[PDB]
Amino acid sequence: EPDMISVFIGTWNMGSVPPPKNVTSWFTSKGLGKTLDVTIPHDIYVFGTQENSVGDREWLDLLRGGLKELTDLDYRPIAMQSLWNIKVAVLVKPEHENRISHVSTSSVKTGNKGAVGVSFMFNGTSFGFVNCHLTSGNEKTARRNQNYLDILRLLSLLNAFDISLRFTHLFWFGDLNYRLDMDIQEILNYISRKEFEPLLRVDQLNLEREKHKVFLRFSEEEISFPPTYRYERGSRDTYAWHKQKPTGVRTNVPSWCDRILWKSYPETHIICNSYGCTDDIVTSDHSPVFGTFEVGVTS
Ligand SMILES: [Cl-]
Repeated sequence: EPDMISVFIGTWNMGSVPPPKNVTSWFTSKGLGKTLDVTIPHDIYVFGTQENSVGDREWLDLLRGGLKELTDLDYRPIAMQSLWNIKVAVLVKPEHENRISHVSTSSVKTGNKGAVGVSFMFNGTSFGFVNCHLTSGNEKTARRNQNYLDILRLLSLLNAFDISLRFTHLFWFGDLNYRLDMDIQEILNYISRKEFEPLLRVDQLNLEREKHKVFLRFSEEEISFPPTYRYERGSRDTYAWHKQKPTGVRTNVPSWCDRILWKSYPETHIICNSYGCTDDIVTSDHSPVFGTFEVGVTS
């Protein structure tokens, strides 16, 4: 009977290391951006991650018990898919168990990079969740754009007919790994002034969307939080933008690598309540990103 449902899409690049004891902020959209700083539990939790070194059943344990400590409800996993260290998981309120149908998972390798995806039906309405890791490196904007198109065609979630038209609501999140077309100096000035707008005019992802090359007719909430990459581990005061190392020196300008985009159909409405990132979770050089939405469901 529920006309509306709240969905949580969380994306985090764990950075080849396990998570910490506490990850409440992430779950509850606490931190910076369009944030939620009662704590009422979401109808569905959907977790995407990119360099998650925790085992697949181990990892899903943490999610289940992290939600139990928070909500006091046994969220039950509907589906889960892994592709090396790229992993996604879809959990749901016990009561909503017998509304999920036609659940499907799939993966696509574009080494080590690609997409992991789940789709399913909630009553009448259909959903799609793609989680991905794309080609890294400031100048590799063409290869990412390829990655998208390959994931858009090759992902198996009516399948041998269309692509990003299959689902009522398609969310697409993860480490899209798109950078800023700017020199470190300005980037850092604009970050210290908390003036992200001039940097977003120049963000690669936005530039390719604006050139109608990738993510056609996709929507994204307006970013008002600092670039999620690349931090120094152990705090969030310091971008790790030019460390020297025996494995080479790497010149990474801070970027909004981590993103949540969606595409719905008309007359089927969906508002976005939260879209931000943490500031307390400091085990990875990425900061985890969250996004919460209210979504229309029918019989
Ligand atoms: Cl890499």
